[PDB]
Amino acid sequence: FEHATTVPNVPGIPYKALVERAGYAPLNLEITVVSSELTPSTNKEYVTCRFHTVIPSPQVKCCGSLECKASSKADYTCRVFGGVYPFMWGGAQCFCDSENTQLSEAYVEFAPDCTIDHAVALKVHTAALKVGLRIVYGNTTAHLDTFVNGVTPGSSRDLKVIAGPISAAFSPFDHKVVIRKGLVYNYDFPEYGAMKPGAFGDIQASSLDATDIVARTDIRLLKPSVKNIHVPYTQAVSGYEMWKNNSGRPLQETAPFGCKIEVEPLRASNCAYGHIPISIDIPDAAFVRSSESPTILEVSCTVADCIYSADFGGSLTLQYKADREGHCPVHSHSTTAVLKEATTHVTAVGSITLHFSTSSPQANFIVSLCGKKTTCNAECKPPADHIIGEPHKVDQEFQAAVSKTSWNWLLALFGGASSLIVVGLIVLVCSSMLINTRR
Amino acid sequence: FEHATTVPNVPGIPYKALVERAGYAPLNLEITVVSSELTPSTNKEYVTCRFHTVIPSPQVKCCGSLECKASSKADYTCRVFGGVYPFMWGGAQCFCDSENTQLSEAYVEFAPDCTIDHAVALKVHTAALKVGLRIVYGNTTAHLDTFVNGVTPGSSRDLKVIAGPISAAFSPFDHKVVIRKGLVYNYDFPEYGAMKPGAFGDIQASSLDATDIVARTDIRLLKPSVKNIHVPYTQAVSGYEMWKNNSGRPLQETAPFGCKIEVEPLRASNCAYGHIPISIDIPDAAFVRSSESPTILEVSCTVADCIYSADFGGSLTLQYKADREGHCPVHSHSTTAVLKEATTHVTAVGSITLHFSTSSPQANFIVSLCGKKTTCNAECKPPADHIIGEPHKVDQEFQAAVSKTSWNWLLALFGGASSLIVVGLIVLVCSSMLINTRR
Repeated sequence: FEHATTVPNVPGIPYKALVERAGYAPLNLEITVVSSELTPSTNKEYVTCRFHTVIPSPQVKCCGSLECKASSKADYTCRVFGGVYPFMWGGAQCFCDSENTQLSEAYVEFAPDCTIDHAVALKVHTAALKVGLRIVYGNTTAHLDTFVNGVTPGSSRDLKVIAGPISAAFSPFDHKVVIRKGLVYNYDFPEYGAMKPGAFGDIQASSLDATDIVARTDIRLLKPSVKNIHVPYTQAVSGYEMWKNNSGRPLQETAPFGCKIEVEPLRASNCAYGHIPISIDIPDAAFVRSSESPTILEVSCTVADCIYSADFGGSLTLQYKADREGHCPVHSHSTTAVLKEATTHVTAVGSITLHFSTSSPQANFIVSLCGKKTTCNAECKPPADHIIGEPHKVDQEFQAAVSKTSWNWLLALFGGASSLIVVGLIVLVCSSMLINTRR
Repeated sequence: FEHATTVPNVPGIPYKALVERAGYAPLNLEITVVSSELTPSTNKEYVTCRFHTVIPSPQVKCCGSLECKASSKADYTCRVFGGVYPFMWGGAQCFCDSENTQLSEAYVEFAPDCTIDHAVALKVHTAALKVGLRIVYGNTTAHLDTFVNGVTPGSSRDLKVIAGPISAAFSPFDHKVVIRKGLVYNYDFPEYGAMKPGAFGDIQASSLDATDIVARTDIRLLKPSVKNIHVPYTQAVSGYEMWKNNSGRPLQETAPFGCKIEVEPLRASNCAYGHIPISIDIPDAAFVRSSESPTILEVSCTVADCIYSADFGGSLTLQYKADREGHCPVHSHSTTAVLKEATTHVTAVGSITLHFSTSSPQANFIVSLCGKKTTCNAECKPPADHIIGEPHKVDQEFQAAVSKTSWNWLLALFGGASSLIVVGLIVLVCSSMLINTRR
């Protein structure tokens, strides 16, 4: 027996329904989204960190001239200079006071601490959502994990669920993302090779230990001007440090819908948004024919004081008459009302006091006990507290979120004009008929 | 000096240009797209192959009763059967022949030969283009590799080149791709977790050695019937084999724009489409002032036989008066005319022969030597040859391929009607004014 529902994607708030096969007693179905993770398609473009400016030892051709070569090292920089006459510790390091050429060499690698203190740049795309569902049917509770796409199934030994597609698509990650020590940033970074010095991504590599590092740190060497041997140079400030200082807030503190961003893999857990359609094929063993579950001759509903709120602040009483003692299920078929209890014991004749929550100023909702209906009508006052630490269990509508007194007043003041214009048109028609007759 | 051109993205076809500085001699430039590599970004969804349906040894409880426990093997299936009374070689493996419960167990794994024969399912994203350029200016040539984005530069020791973006983006790969032994198929595959028996990716895993193998091959155990111990079962055919039989031709033989699809990493090489805007900052040392190179006094063009073929099927002669011997550059300033040679030794008095290719039936193109221009007008015959194994070096322009005779006849036929209607309007006005005067 396939039952199709639209469970709101809100973790921790159970969604209750009643499945009613024609020749069999109704059964209760509680579906709770215990966990839900949305994980995007991810691919590392590169990593980056604070460059270690490695400067090889200078070489001097004492009475000749060197030529600077080329290499594939990250940001290879090399320059040649004329007479230097270097000193080391004695008071001389080359004769030929003229024609004393010198070579200055420099480049950049990853610093030793970059193995952990590094950023990883990523490009993301459409994200599929995976939902963990606890489903209770009749007297059997099952746990499942499934992909919400409408094709990917899940099964628990007799249970058979197909979930999806998600009603509304949403990913808290922009097309380009950065990850640093678990902190996720929605940053736009330079593309692979589109490296700008002095900014994030001044150096890039596909791995920490990779030797094909590409670096561009804007390094310019200077002519040595001091007697002692040394290689002067200036260089753009580490763009990684600049981005670290101006990193802003991570996406953990900015993702909407209260989705907890976690890493390894990058994902958003408990992202409450929209609704998911779920089709469940309940096993035939659970259902029982109507001749066994005690049908109730009649039911009457009396609603006590109620306040429309998030908590189960409303109450009612059902006076029932039945033919046998059983375990009847109770449901609310209205969209703006939910019940704390889904299965209650029933006697031959008696009363059951039950609790419920709503969101409308007036409760005009149909309760159902073992399939028998009763339209509970009441009038709920606004709540006392302003702020609750519990989420709302029912959405706020328009066709029902207007008080009956206000509805009556609005209808009266809007129908007064309609009656007036009808009377005016009647008077005009009567005047026309009179003038036609008496012409 | 920064000079900007729009080089056609056609590897192997040189593009000739002339940098014409205001106060310096013009200098020749030739740009050749030696190689191009359109490489997308890939993420391994999973790997699939021919599954080996391993059936563990059945276990029989003598005449007790077993129970099927849940496991995590790929498409794990377990069943319990009643009285069996198995036979091996003495024909009695169990006492108390009735109520002789047997357990049947089966699951799937990767076949031993899957380490080579296996299909990797990939999702491809926006693809970046990288081009290798050989640029020769004047006498000096250079090789470089650049990313076509309009931001990433190429640097060759004096040369600063900015390439891109592509005029019209193109990626031969669809959203989803499958790679098998180097063969690429743009075949969409079921997402992770969405196994379908008898179809591609019925068995999935993150790696060949990964233990989290997930499969849905629709395997069902059957009750044993023969006396001898054996577990029967039925199972859908390997969907990997079905896809292999119905794989279709690979993307290597159907990728448009004629490029080689390569793997490790996935990419498309030498794919001709669109144009690349390239800006080259030519070093100022290359140029030489016009007072050094000889400037000719008068140059005239006598066009020899010309054929608008796909090759250099045209010749001409330039007679020149000059002041000194030199190495003058030569260029064609029309978009439907290219020249075999870009420079030539020039004497004081004489003439030089030159070769050229065009595509219009007419030649109306401006040649230029050491800067100064000269129009060449000619009529070219259709090519005698029907087919060549050489690409067209230029593109026929919009309505520039219309011959002089065609132009004359069409203009005469339209101007006849135009002059006729003008004459008719003039006659109508004349008659109207004549009547008004004589009214």
